[PDB]
Amino acid sequence: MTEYKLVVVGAGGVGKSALTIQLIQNHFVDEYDPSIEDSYRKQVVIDGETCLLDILDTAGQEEYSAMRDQYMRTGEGFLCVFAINNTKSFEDIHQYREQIKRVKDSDDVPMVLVGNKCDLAARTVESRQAQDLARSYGIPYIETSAKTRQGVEDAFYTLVREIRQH
Ligand SMILES: Nc1nc2c(ncn2[C@@H]2O[C@H](COP(=O)(O)OP(=O)(O)NP(=O)(O)O)[C@@H](O)[C@H]2O)c(=O)[nH]1
Ligand SMILES: O=[N+]([O-])c1ccc(NNC(=S)Nc2ccc(F)cc2)c([N+](=O)[O-])c1
Ligand SMILES: [Mg+2]
Repeated sequence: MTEYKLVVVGAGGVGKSALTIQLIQNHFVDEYDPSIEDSYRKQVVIDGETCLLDILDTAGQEEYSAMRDQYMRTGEGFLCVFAINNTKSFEDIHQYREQIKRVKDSDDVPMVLVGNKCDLAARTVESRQAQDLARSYGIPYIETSAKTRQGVEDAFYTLVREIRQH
């Protein structure tokens, strides 16, 4: 078993927290203990190798950059999740990556680009806009929904495959 520190990033209101709990308990965030590190570690078997999946969910808002620089250096990979319905979130995914490359000191880092909010009926950033961006970064692009719960784990599982290969 290996400790996999998956750094979940998005913007603050994309649904990263909701998508996280899904891979943990597979339930919609109804009751939790805030004012602390919303991280959850689960044991799974990926690539024929049982390992731990420590999912760290930082705070999208509030001042705490000092915490970020630490999470990037403590995490083995980063997950970029944004809501297609929110064109603003799509922008954060760009500046967010700039931080990973800096801390990691490399343009090619193990990460994944997931598109939360796929069940909604008001998509602003079509998958094409996200695909052209992810494909340009050399990372995979997956779509999930924290509400309907579609391919939620499929997105996370991608991270493990990224780190393993990178
Ligand atoms: N319809 C839909 N709603 C979502 C999805 N993901 C998150 N939401 C909801 O949209 C709202 C986002 O709230 P926001 O403050 O941005 O997230 P937060 O800071 O974690 N607070 P909360 O835990 O309530 O989300 C919440 O009700 C959240 O549960 C999604 O994929 N689809
Ligand atoms: O940059 N900071 O302000 C800062 C950095 C690190 C730490 N603690 N050290 C660590 S390893 N914290 C930590 C480490 C791993 C996690 F998943 C969550 C938190 C702390 N801290 O207050 O314990 C603060
Ligand atoms: Mg939440």
